[PDB]
Parts: sequence; C-alpha cells; structure tokens
Amino acid sequence: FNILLATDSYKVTHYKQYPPNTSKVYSYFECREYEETVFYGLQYILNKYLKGKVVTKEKIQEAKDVYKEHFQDDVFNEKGWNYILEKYDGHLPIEIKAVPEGFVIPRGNVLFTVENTDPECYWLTNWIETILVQSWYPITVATNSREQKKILAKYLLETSGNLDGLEYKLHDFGYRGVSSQETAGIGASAHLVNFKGTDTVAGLALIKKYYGTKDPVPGYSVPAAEHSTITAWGKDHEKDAFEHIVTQFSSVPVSVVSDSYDIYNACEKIWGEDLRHLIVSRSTQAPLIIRPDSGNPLDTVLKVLEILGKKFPVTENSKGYKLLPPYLRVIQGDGVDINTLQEIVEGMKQKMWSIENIAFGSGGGLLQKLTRDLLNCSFKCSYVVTNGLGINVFKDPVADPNKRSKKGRLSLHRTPAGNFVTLEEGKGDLEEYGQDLLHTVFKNGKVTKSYSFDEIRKNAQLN
Amino acid sequence: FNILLATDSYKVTHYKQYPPNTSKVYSYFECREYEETVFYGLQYILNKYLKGKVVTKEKIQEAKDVYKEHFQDDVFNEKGWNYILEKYDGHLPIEIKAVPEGFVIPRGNVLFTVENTDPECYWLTNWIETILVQSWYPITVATNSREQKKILAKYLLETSGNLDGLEYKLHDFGYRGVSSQETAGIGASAHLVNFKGTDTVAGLALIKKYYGTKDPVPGYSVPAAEHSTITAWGKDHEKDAFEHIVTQFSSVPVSVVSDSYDIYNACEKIWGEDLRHLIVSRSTQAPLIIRPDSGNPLDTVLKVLEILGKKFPVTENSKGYKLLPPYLRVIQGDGVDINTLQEIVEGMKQKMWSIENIAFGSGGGLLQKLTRDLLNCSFKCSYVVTNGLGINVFKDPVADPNKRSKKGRLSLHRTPAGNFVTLEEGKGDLEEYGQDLLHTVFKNGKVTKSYSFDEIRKNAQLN
Ligand SMILES: NCCCCN1N=C(c2ccc(NC(=O)N3Cc4ccncc4C3)cc2)C[C@H](c2cccc3ncccc23)C1=O
Ligand SMILES: NCCCCN1N=C(c2ccc(NC(=O)N3Cc4ccncc4C3)cc2)C[C@H](c2cccc3ncccc23)C1=O
Ligand SMILES: [Cl-]
Ligand SMILES: [Cl-]
Ligand SMILES: [Cl-]
Ligand SMILES: [Cl-]
Repeated sequence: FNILLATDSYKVTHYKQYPPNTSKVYSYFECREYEETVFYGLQYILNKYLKGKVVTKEKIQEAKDVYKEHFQDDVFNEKGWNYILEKYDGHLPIEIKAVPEGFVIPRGNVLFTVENTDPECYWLTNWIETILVQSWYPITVATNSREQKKILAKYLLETSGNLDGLEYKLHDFGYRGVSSQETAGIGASAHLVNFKGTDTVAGLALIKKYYGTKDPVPGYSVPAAEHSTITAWGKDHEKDAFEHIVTQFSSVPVSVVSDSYDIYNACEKIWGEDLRHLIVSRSTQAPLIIRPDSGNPLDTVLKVLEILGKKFPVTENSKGYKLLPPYLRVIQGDGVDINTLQEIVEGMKQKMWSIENIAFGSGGGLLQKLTRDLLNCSFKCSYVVTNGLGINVFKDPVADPNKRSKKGRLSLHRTPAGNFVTLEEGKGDLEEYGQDLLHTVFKNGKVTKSYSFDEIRKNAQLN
Repeated sequence: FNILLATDSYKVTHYKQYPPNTSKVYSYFECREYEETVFYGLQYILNKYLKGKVVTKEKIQEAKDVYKEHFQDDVFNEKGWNYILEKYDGHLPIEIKAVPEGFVIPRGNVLFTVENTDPECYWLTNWIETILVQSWYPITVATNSREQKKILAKYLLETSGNLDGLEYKLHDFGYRGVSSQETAGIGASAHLVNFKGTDTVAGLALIKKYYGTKDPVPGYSVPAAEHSTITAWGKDHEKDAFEHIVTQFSSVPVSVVSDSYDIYNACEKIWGEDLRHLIVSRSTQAPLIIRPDSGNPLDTVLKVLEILGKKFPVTENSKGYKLLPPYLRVIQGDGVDINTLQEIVEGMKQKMWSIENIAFGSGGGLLQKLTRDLLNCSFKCSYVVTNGLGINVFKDPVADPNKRSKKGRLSLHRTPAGNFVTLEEGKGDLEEYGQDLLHTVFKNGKVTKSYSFDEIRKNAQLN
C-alpha cells in the first residue's frame, strides 16, 4: 500500500486549484440531512493506512511515475510530499477529531473533522477524503445491522417478554456476497458491533488487531449444512444426509438446510415423521435449526412453522404466542434484508407465532446491498485560512438544499434536553453548550485516542 | 492472510457431513438464468490467495485456536489440513478449469469448475467456494460497465455516426463510495475491461501486478475540480476559482464542478459571459468540461446544454443532432447508474442533442450499487464419487425452479450457430460438439494458464 496512490486521480491536481496563500483546509464528515447512525470504522483506517511513516523515497517515485503516465503530464506534487518525508519522517501533519466509536448520532451532525497542522500541507486534508470516506461502509453496516436488532427486539419483547438470545438472532452469511477479503473483515466487524453470530471469519482477526475484546473472539458460529453436503448423498438419500448430520452434531446446535428438493416434505415427512426420534431427544443447548433457503421468505417461514407445529409439541408462552419445543428452531437465511426481516416477524406475529421461533441469516442485505447513498455519507470543506483570514466555506447547490454543506469550524455539543447539535462558524468557542464532544483521535502520524470493541459495543446498545 | 480463516464458519464442519467413502467433490460456478456476462477476476484470486504454499504449521495452529473459541468446540479438520502441508508442501490439490477471461457467455452456462485431485481432499473443493465466489463482483462490474458501453455505443452511433471517444465516456468516480481499498482496485480494474477513464487509482497497480498491459497504464485521467477547490475561494469568488483553474490547466482537458452555488448561473453568466473569452480560445485537445453535480440528472443535463447552446456556437452534425464547439463538453457525474445513463442519452436524443456532447462519471452506481443477486452468481456441487461410483448431484427446490442446479460433469461448447451450450452428465466426452472451452487455470498450487489485460480487453469487445 501507498497513500500517494490511495486518492481519486483529480485530487492529485488540487494543490494547483486552491486560492494562493492558503495555510489551512479544514473538512468534516457527516451522514447528510435511518434517523441516527452508529459511528464506527475510523480507527481501522487510522491504524492500517494513515499512522506512522506513510511516505518514503520509493513511494514518492512510484506515484511520480504512475501519475506521469496516468495524466500524461507531471502534475504530481513531488515537493509537497518530499516536505512530509524530510520534515516529519513521512508522518502526516493532519489532526483528526472524532465522536467516540459506537456513538449513536442523529443524522446531519459532525462525526469527524480533518485539518492540516502545517501550512505547507494545506492540500493534504482533502488528499485523504477518498480513504477516510470509505468509513461510510463500516458506519452503514453497523447502522443497518442495529436497525434490524431494533425490529427483532420490538417483536421478541412483544411475543416472548424479553430479549433472550437477541444478539445471536441475525447471523452474518455475507462472506461470499461481498466485493473483497478486506470488505468481508470490515463488514463482519461492523455487524458484530450489534450481534455475536457470524460465518464471516475475516471479521474476527480485524477486531482482535484493530479494536480488541476481553473475550477470545467477538463472534461465534454453530455447525451447519450447505446444499453440497445434503445433495452429495443423492436425490434418493436426503433422509440419510439429515440423519448423519444431526448424529454427527448430537451435542451442539446444528443448522440443516432442508429445501434441497422439497422444504415442505423435508419438514413434514423427513424431520416430522421418519427422523422425528433423533430431534425430540436433543438437548435444549443443541436444537435442530431447520433452514429453508428458497421461495417467498414470509410464505415459506409460515408454512414451515404450521407443518412443524402439527408434528411437534407446541407451547403457548406467557404472551399467548406459540413456541416450538426447545430442541427445534427455524432460520430464514435467503432474501433477508431489513425490509423482509420486518415482513416476516410481523407476519409470524399476525399468525400468533413467537419471534423466539425464528433466527435470520443475511448475506447481501447485511454486508453488500449498501451504498454511501443510503446514509448520505459525505466529506466537505467547511473552513480555510487564505492570507491569514479564516473564511467559512460551503456548497449550497441551487437544485438541492439536501447537499448544502455546513459552514466554518465545527463542534458537537449536548443540548439541555441531552440531544446533539453541531455548532457552525466556530460558535463552539462561545461556551453556550459546554465542551466539544469530538476528541483528537489522530495528530501528526499518531493515534491519540482509541476504543476497545467492548467500549464500542457498550456505546452502540439499544434504548 | 490465512486461507484456513478465509471460508464460511460452517464449511469448517462440512468434512463430517459428506457421504462416507467420497473421493471427489466437483463444483461449478454459473451466472444462473443482463443476458450476457463478462468473465473477469478469477486470475486475481488464484494469484493473490490460492497459489503456492497456502498452508503452514502456524496457519493450522492459528485456525485451530480461533475455531476453538468461535464454535465453542474442536470441530476443525486438523488432519485434513496437515495432509495438505505434509503431502504437497501446503499447495492446494485442486483443479480449476475456467472460460478465458473477457469471454462473454450467456447466462446459465458453466464459467469455472473446481475439483479435488486427491481423494483425501474431497472436502477442499467447497472450502474455496466462499473465496472463489467473490468473483461475482469483478464479473458483475465488468458486465454492468459493458452493458453501459452498449447503450453509449447505440446512442453515439445513432446521433454522431461513429464511436469516437467511447472508451472515455464513462468515468469511474466510485473510489470513496466502495467498502474498502481492496474493493476499489478490483472494481476499477473490472470497469477498465470496457473503458480507459478512471479516478480509481488503486485499479492501476492491480492490473500491472495481476494482468499486465503493453501501455504504461490501463487507465487515464485529466485535471478536475471538487467542491473544496471552488468554494475555498469564497462564496462570491466562484468566477475567480473557475478562472484560476482553467488557466492553470490551459493546454489540457479540465473538468470543473459548476454547481457549488447555481449551475445554471455559472453556465450562463460565469462560463457564458465573464470567462467566455478563456473557453473559446482553448484547444480541441483541451476543452472545458462543465460538471453539474446536482438536481434531476436528466432535467439538469438538458437545461445545462440549452444554456450552453445559447452562449456558444452550436453546429448541427451530419445526423441532424446539435454539437457544442469542440472546446466545450459536459460530464454528468452524480446519480449515474445504467438506468439514469439511459434516461439521459434518450432524453438528450429526444431534444436533438448529440451524445458526443456528454460524458458520464459514475461512483456508487459503477462500483458499489451491485449485488451477487443481479446475475445470480452461484457455486454448486454437480458431481461426487462415493465408494468409487460417480453420481450426478444437484439442488431442485420445489418452490424456486430458477435455483435448480446443473447435474454432473460439465463442459462449455460452441454450438453450430456460434452460441454457447453447457453440457451436463459428462455428455462433453461424446465430442458431438467441438471441444470444452473451459481450460485448466489452476492445478495443484500453480496458475497454469494466464491472460494479459489486453487479451481480456480484446475478448470483451462489443460487436
Ligand atoms: N451461538 C450460541 C447461541 C445459539 C446458537 N444459534 N445459532 C444460530 C445459527 C448460527 C449459525 C448458522 N449458520 C447457518 O445456517 N449457515 C451458515 C451459512 C453461511 C453462509 N451461507 C449459508 C449458511 C448456513 C445458523 C444459525 C441460530 C439459532 C437461533 C435459531 C432460531 C432463533 C434464535 N433465537 C435467538 C438466538 C438464536 C436463535 C441459535 O441459537
Ligand atoms: N485522455 C483523453 C480522454 C478524453 C478527455 N475527456 N475527459 C473527460 C473527463 C475526465 C475526468 C474527469 N473527472 C472528473 O470530472 N472528476 C474526477 C472525479 C472523481 C470522483 N468524483 C468526482 C470526480 C470529478 C471528467 C471528465 C470527459 C470528456 C468527454 C466529454 C464529453 C464527451 C466525451 N466523449 C468522448 C470522450 C470524452 C468525452 C473528455 O473528452
Ligand atoms: Cl448454503
Ligand atoms: Cl444472501
Ligand atoms: Cl466533489
Ligand atoms: Cl456517485
């Protein structure tokens, strides 16, 4: 990796575009205008990409050579990057202040600021927009995962009367569904801010290296089947595959995808009759979790439950809602996003089914079907000093008030009703709102404040 | 990186689920039945992740330790992975056959096949599903980029009478709007299969290291402004920013975002009157590219052009379509995906505007607003040998016919009419068709067949 090569092409040219005698560019990150967002992911970027000696003689010459051919001119700022190398031993003269990781912030507030600490490096603040704005993703996953926790919590509380197993109810299936190994880790780490159930292994090593937990790993799995391990027995032997699988994993929970041929037959005839004896004997600590994986998600869950309710002893819990015996659960792991997770719980509740009957697997919903669009994640200049005069800088497009940017030096404050407000135009220094809630997280190549994954989990908890 | 940590958790448990006496698992990848999809990206994964010594004593012990905590049990196949280390010096005993990269194959056809080469490693075929299936992303970017090239080609040919500059008409803007650095490089490399214009610099080093080009670089940029470099001059000095920027970049093409306050004023009064004189003097090899970045994309482009047509000398070209003078072009960079790119060119054509007037930049649309669900990218077991007898295996969910999988040993063939067929049940060995178009790309830890980025470009041409 080379930070000189980790920006949008055009930013290479920007040091020739700013007003002359510009000593300071100051830029903020907000989720412009999902009423509240989990701030998480910055600390990864600060450590993996921004901290320490990031500039070397070789990194300057590589960039020089690529940009020379990429632009077909020598528009690269060699002098500016050689200054970083020789003044600061390659350490970025940037100061980043940020709200603490895990913080649940209303939309349209300052979550971090970037500014240069050396007037020579005025151009450096917005060089690192592109890299810093990839934060959108950890923030977005963490927010959409938490929104889903909220829906599950609402219907579990309504149909059971507690949150038991809440943080194991949305399993991450998204390892194949993402754009990369780097993306898998960050995405799966963002979901583990809210839940403890993941198949995306890469997330675990990231949290250990970048955040830390007191526990060995932040996330857990149980044994489960895929279509390869059922269908490999042959279209005539589904029962043999199931029987081998529940018996191999007799003492632990086990997911078995049951839609290889006929979900409704596998539930009713194979689990419900021929193998019923291997399921009703199993421990409360080791249920069979029947996985449908195809068809209308809501219709399939409701017919799966009706079949299972008629072949197994169903309890009515305190709330008047029906419950499988504790050895038997369901997980819908196909076509699940925040919208369909909500269609299912509401559909289950209208049929008087407890939500403790159902778990969710999401892959693409949770980790891939997200954009910087969704929460309008955005990095803009708000303040510059030219000729010694600080001036308040913003965009305010004619046709889009939604894209207006915030003016001048920003601080984040607690209101007397204990809500958040971003103060603009350096009005934070009028101490009308107490102290700035953002902290210095990065200064002059060093990480100056960091959070355990446990602290972030605590910060991110639901009301 | 540790391939023992680079799979779905549940696949760790799969070696205890397959029928006993299973010597071979054979699995294929399809874009299950965007009519045609560019295969690109496998070679990256084979080199970065699968080739050489991938197993070490330390990588087995690390996996054992993580999975012990992750499963709350020792379900890990240490014996199976120690065999790989001690038999094959950690080289995967896998054979992957793949269609040549850049090959444009209709939906529902085998693109790559994975099989174990040693009976002991039956479990290893689907260990690498997760990692291999991330290919959906390079494939989907490459295909969606190409389908957009098709629409550009259609409307340019209809309104100009050639495809001049087609490879620079869709610029990659999506570096900040992807989920990570690794994803940027892959996605930007996938787009450059079809175009030459990128701001996603990370794509350059990937193509150089993994694919190779005869030219210095596969992709090119020009100097261009952001909101920070216009608004930094002060709300009332937009004209000074513009004038500084186009004068700095007098002799090369220059993109200038003009929606900082009011796009329509900046086109009509600032470009069209105040600074008119520095635009009409510019070389045909260095035009001003006015970038609107806000509003209804179609409505904005149409009023932008109507304003510019009334301040600058417009020609009607041979097709009856209108043309800005050669020093003046427009780029819509904001809200651009395949569907809005199509709304715009069709809207432009209804207002008799040549498509050679307009360039497109795409960020989120191009690199992130893509899912594994779009082309149904899918990896399934089709054939296993159990007790020495091959059996043809598949899924066939009753309630989703389109998730039915192919049976048995697969090959890809040219038809008599120059189309493709995927043969099933090992029918390829009848040579009633020509010969299998999949080739050995990976065998027993080696990349065996590779393609230059140039070969891939050639294969991925339009008609
Ligand atoms: N971890 C200890 C706590 C309990 C364990 N546990 N585990 C659960 C789980 C854990 C992993 C898996 N995994 C798969 O199915 N895969 C892996 C995978 C990867 C890629 N593609 C497809 C698949 C299929 C499935 C289920 C669901 C399940 C539970 C099922 C009902 C309702 C519940 N409600 C609350 C709390 C859990 C509840 C559950 O109890
Ligand atoms: N090497 C020579 C290639 C041609 C030069 N050129 N370049 C062009 C271009 C090149 C880069 C940029 N860059 C930005 O605007 N950024 C960078 C960026 C990154 C992230 N977010 C936002 C932005 C804003 C914009 C436009 C458009 C422009 C052209 C404009 C009309 C129609 C055409 N038709 C065909 C061929 C080009 C045609 C064009 O001619
Ligand atoms: Cl599966
Ligand atoms: Cl999914
Ligand atoms: Cl911009
Ligand atoms: Cl975009």
